[PDB]
Amino acid sequence: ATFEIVNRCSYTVWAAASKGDAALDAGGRQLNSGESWTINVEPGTNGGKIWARTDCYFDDSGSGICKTGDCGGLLRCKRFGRPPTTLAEFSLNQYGKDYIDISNIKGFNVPMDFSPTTRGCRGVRCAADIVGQCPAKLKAPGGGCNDACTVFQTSEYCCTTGKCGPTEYSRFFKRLCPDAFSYVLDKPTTVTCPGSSNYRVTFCPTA
Repeated sequence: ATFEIVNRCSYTVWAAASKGDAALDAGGRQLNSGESWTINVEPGTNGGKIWARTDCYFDDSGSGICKTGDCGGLLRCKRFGRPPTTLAEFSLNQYGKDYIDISNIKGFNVPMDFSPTTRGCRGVRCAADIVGQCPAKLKAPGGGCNDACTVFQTSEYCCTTGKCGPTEYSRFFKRLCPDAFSYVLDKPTTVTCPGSSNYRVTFCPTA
């Protein structure tokens, strides 16, 4: 399956793609403002994620650091990135269907639209200004807006015991972006698409 990753932001981002234990495609690449990078993700990929990273520096071997989303200092991500990171999430060819969603469970750094480019389902979007409206105690000095599990490390925010409810913090994400997961046990906003669909992830989809 192809995912075209498009940076509509006015700033550079470094796209990253991983299923947690491996890169997807090259795993990572710089996208200047306006650039598009098309990756191929193997069918049957379960638990895939794509995200943006900001204010990165990499040396000639592709080692360095990003202020949001850093995946162990690599340009070419093989693991998930350091919060805060708005997440495009997908599981492909799961008993004949694709599942896609956006999640704010690991915080928010960059607005995002995640849409199929092929027929038979709708896209999801979290493009509100969550960084600018971020509650004081969630603001990441590094840039972006942390989820409350990252900041406070409690069973309630992290949903460790599997029994959590919504919180003042999760309700901020859900209000800014009703169509993204705001906490682990949020009512799902996962979209079911045809097996083997193709996709576009757009950073900063709106003005």
